[PDB]
Amino acid sequence: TLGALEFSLLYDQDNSNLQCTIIRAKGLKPMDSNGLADPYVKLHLLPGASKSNKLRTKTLRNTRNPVWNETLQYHGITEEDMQRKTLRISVCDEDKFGHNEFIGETRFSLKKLKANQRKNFNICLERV
Ligand SMILES: [Ca+2]
Repeated sequence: TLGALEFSLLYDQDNSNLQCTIIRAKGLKPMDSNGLADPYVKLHLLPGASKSNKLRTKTLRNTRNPVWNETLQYHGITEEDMQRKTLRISVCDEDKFGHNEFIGETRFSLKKLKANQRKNFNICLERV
């Protein structure tokens, strides 16, 4: 009951590129009473040396059912990287100031993704 996240992934093998489209979320749980319903999505490629492995979509305002419809790309991703790394995706609420509140997450093991074949997801969020 934290909500669910819908997104599509595509490994463009020939351009060493992992295209992650974050589509929408449904019934995102409100947590903090002082907090805002201004959600965004945070992509983190693990294990990794930070910064360049960390991507973020825009931020929607006053919504529990956000629709980002935004493609975030990781360049320089090789087959060895698809074998090694895992993609952590987490949904955060941003507050009156600039502080973020963690709602939920999910992890996609990149091993499971086949090359050039798109793969659409719709999975419930978690706290791990
Ligand atoms: Ca808060």
